[PDB]
Amino acid sequence: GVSISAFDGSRVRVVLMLDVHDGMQQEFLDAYERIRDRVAAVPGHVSDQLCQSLENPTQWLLTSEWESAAPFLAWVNSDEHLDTVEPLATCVRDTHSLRYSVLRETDGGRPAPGEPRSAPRIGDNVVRHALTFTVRPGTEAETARLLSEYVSPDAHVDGSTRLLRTSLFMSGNRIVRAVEVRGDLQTALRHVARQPGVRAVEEALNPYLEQDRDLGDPQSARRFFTRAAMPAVHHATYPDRSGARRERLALLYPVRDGAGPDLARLLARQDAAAARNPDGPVLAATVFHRDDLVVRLVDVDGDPEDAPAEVLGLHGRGAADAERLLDAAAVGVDGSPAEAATLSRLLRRIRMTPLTDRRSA
Amino acid sequence: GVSISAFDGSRVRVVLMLDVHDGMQQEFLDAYERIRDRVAAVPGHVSDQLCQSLENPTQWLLTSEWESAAPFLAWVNSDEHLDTVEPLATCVRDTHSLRYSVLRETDGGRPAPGEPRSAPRIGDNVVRHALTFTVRPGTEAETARLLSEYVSPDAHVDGSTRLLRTSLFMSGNRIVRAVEVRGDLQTALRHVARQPGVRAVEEALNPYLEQDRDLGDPQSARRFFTRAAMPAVHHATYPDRSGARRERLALLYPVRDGAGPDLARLLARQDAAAARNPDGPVLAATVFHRDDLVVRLVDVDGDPEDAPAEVLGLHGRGAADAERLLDAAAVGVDGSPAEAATLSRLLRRIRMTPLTDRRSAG
Repeated sequence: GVSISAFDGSRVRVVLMLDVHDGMQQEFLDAYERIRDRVAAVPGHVSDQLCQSLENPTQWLLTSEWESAAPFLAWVNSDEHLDTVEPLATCVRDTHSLRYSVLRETDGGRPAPGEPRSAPRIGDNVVRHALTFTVRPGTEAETARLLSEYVSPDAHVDGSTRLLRTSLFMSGNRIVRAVEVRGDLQTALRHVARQPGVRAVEEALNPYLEQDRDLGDPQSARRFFTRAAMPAVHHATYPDRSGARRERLALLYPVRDGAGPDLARLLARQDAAAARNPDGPVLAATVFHRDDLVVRLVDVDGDPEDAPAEVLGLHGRGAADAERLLDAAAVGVDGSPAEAATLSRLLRRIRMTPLTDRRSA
Repeated sequence: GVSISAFDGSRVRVVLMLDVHDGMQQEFLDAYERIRDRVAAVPGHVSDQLCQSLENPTQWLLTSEWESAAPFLAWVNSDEHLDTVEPLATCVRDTHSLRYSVLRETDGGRPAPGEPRSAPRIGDNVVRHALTFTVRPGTEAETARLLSEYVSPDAHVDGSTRLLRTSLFMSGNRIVRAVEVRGDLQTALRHVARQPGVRAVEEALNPYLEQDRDLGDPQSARRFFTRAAMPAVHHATYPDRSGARRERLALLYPVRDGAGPDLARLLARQDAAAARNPDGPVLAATVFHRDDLVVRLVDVDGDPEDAPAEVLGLHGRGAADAERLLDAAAVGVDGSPAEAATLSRLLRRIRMTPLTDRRSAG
């Protein structure tokens, strides 16, 4: 079962809902008219439509079409996007961007020629997201304690939204946070960030962050989160097992420069190949990706080290296909990639240090 | 100062967020493949896109382009909309529809050739919506008491949505309920409906409703509100007037059976043209229109009966442009239009009986 895939090749429809400040509708349109060109020239943009609500003049929609998820995902979290859309900050109060894959189309009163005949991804109401950031050389142990010992927020956001799990990891000065949320991601994260237990930990970390932010200014906050976002590009669920040990691991891949998007595509293909013909202790696998940052979050039955290739997603030809995309000798792993002892040592070095795994209903 | 206008003739982009039941995605796609034609064969329907979320398999998008607002409103509010989408409640847990008028388009890497050069509507993050329904002849006075003395609900829904004003009115056996909401109308109405105070009054209404409602069935209720819906097709804000008296009135226009769409577009042009060369005691006017039911909700500085033409939106030639459109005979209004004595007596006859006007802390 693959429930999330950003590699199916489907065309992408993005719904960006904007909330304009009371009375600044003329300034918003003026500011869009100045930045439209830059947005349209983004590699992968096909079409756009700026619309105002017939029910509320503060409600605006920017719907866009992209060739595939990859061009959009590369620009949405880009610093070029942030600089392109910064003169809307005077006139825009909030934004909500939903992203979808096109399955069916009707044009000319008739299904469109080229309409996909793809099948729906089956699944439950869960959204997965990852955050990654760096802390100052010399602050690693302090940051690890802070995040391992925070007061968990109330998972209850609403009838619609609930936090289901938050898993934190560390490798060197890099922290990765992954969450499972029922319902809307933005609503959940905003409820979580307003809780005293979490806002305290955030105020204690700011002094350690390699990039400095002011949770005070929504603009320094949005830029950190745009720069920290690690979208889930693949989720595959596997048949359950009857083992007495269960373990969640985070695997940070030593990627060569420019190879991150390609490692993520290899890892996604491998994970979907395992789902079609299951073999191994993996119970679920999520690929999180931002540039040359590739993380695989794996739930495993039994000892992960009894089955390195299947946990690493480098079963069969993957290990060979990954040698070209990975710098294993930068983390000290020499040896032919398919060999059993090489994959066992790669699992040990790329496994992130678990900090806290908090499960909520 | 016109904040809502459904008659600017712009085309409509509709986003319909669907939340599918967990695991029922294949059945949902198959349910849609067996209803897609009907949607295409709607007049005014131009294009459509069915999309599944990259972040959640149970989140889906139906986005469509419509010729203008009129054909869309005619359809979403219709009974055959509800019947066309009937066999999907088995795989759909919830929907949320948002309607926008398109203002700028980019096709190619180019600003679209036929893109609107229209300027934006200016306003203050308020949604306005009305509902109309009728009670069985003999239940009018019993209904008025209930609707006037019910217990108001928490105007607070969440930190982004709040109920601002609820105003109820009766005329004959017709009730009109208008609301002003900050933020999201669907969330606001669902919060209010779930409140104890208003469920109690709603249960004690159903023995009087000419129309059958079983809010016990989520469908029978959706039916009722779809049928009762009276959308705000126009809203204008006028400069504030010093004034020690401020009054809110609902004008229920007597329309010639044939058509009242044109009466709404007339009261709308006149409201928008008074919104530009404001000269009278009106501070704001919202036009509500379902079919031949036309209601103007007016905020007046001072005595409404001292400037009845401007309160009726029949200043200048409107009253004569409306003569053909109105049945002032059936209400007891004989006279020359464009004339005070008749306009004054029309205001007195079409003005609905105010039952309650609950202004919220917001």
